Amino acid sequence: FRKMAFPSGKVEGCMVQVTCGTTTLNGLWLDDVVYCPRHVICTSEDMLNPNYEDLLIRKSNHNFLVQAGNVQLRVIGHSMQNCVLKLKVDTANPKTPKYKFVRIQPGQTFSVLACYNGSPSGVYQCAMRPNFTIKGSFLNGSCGSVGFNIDYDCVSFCYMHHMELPTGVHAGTDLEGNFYGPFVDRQTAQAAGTDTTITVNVLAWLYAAVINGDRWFLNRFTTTLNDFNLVAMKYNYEPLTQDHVDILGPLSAQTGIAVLDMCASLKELLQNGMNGRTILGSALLEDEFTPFDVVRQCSGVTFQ
Amino acid sequence: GFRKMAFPSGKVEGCMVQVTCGTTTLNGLWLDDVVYCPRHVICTSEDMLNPNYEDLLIRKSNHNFLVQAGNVQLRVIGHSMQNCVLKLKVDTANPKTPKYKFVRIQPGQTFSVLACYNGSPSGVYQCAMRPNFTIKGSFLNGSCGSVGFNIDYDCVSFCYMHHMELPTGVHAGTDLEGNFYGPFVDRQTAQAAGTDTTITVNVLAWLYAAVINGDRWFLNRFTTTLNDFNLVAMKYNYEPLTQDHVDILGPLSAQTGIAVLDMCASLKELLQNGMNGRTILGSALLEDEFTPFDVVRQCSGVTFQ
Ligand SMILES: *[C@H](O)[C@H](C[C@@H]1CCNC1=O)NC(=O)[C@H](CC(C)C)NC(=O)OCc1ccccc1
Ligand SMILES: *[C@H](O)[C@H](C[C@@H]1CCNC1=O)NC(=O)[C@H](CC(C)C)NC(=O)OCc1ccccc1
Repeated sequence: FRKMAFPSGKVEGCMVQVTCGTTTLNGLWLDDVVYCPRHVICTSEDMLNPNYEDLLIRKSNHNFLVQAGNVQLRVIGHSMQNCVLKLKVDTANPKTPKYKFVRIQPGQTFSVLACYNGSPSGVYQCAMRPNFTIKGSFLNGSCGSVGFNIDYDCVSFCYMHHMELPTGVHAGTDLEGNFYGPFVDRQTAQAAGTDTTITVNVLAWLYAAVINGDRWFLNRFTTTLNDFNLVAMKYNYEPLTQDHVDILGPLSAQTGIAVLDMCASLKELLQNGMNGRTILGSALLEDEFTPFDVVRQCSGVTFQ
Repeated sequence: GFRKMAFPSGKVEGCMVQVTCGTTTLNGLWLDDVVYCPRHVICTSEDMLNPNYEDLLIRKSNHNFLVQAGNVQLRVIGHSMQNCVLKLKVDTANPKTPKYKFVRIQPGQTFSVLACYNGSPSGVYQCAMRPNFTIKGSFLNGSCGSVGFNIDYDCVSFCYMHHMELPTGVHAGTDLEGNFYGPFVDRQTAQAAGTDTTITVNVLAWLYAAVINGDRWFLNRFTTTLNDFNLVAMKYNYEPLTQDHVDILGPLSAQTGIAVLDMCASLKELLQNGMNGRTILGSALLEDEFTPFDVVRQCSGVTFQ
């Protein structure tokens, strides 16, 4: 079972660079709008506590350099929405895919197209942690790189990159510019909350193990959802929501193992450990595969 | 903790097509006016058990090949076989053909795979060519003709085309000249690989990545000679470390201030003592599928912990 990213071509065709002065970051070009982090308008001095409303009133369309490679796109309008800048340009991107902007929950996975100077560098899969941070590679110049999922022909953009926290983890916004988590776009030390294990994804991975015939951990017990949630919290596992129970439905149906029976199996693994045994060849419980990821990787779903 | 990163797949996505012969469907790679695909597309279920490919191919005409680029049929106007790959000349040039090369990769090197089904891209992930010439991929029925590649500037270097799954669940395939990596054959028979070994230079690169990310518990004050390291490495079915490998670890050694032979002494202790339930970069196992180049790409401008 490997992390698999979505094919990145539909997103590569949307990446541009945005420059104010000597500050360059990435933007997302959809139709005739370029979306990017608003801190492109900040200088070194502005960054500790920028007054973004005051910095933006001093900017005109002609102050923004938007480039698709070396090709300039003329800016014909600008506005700020939360922590994102929207630059209207005079050219509709002919590579614009069918798309949506979505706000994801903790535990949801997405692909990141890491970009520098508007040029795609790499693609990887990551998970939104319960503390609203992501673990992955973002270097200087990576801001405005996006996270996404693809369903059939349609790109759901869920993340735009803004900052690195002291622990080396990353924080950003949805494409409406609202941060995930209690973070703000200013050059100040900010701490993430204590992270927890993504319970719904551990359950998905136990279902994946059962599908592949690795089922030694199936016990003969059940639990209520409330009793499970109170025990899970003692082991720094996220409580399950009704939505989590429902998204496990397909794997529960495929395996014939009721969700609350799998919860009872996980509770015994937390209380007793694995006693030297492995699951899918791992001594560690994996929490960055969603129920969708398990079905996707076992069933060979494509996109176009 | 430290993630595998694939190359952006768009330049390859624009080359993927579907190839069908009778009821056998797989993927092809469309470059200029040629579609490259695994030759076993010409086999029925029965043929795949023990195929005489020259005999099976002479019984085929251009019209027996259905090539589809999405909805659009590409007319086949010529065919030839090069080792285990079929080359279908079509009457249309692919406008999305990138600058490209065909390369044969060395064991220990990494590449990105674009897994495809019915000519449609499904997923992208990083693989290493193992010393036993298998890859640990994710490939289902219909995945054959999926390719592996690296990208340098604008240029796609295609190194792998997918053909089969071994009984152990690992994967085997060819270069784009149709020559298998490893002692495998394109027949529906159970095939074992040679006993695999661990890619030593890649483990060392990953331990450097761990140190750069502040994960340092495994460092020690032993050093070793290269020869004495290699004696222990070989005992544990690790590949020998060459002076060329020591040289390519130079930049990571400079970044961390840990001499390559000091990192070798750390790895020797990990092999002899195990990890004792501890993790490195959140892994319970020593990872050998990042090259020094792969690590340098992610660690370049990182501030030392
Ligand atoms: C945007 O490209 C950049 C991304 C950071 C830089 C290093 N890795 C990243 O993920 N964001 C910032 O520089 C950001 C700007 C503020 C106005 C939000 N500040 C930030 O992340 O500060 C922490 C930091 C900066 C530079 C190097 C290491 C950490
Ligand atoms: C091409 O789409 C397909 C890919 C396989 C299917 C499952 N996962 C994969 O990677 N290749 C084959 O089906 C291949 C065709 C031969 C004519 C090369 N057969 C195959 O891999 O068989 C392996 C095997 C045969 C007999 C016993 C045990 C394993």
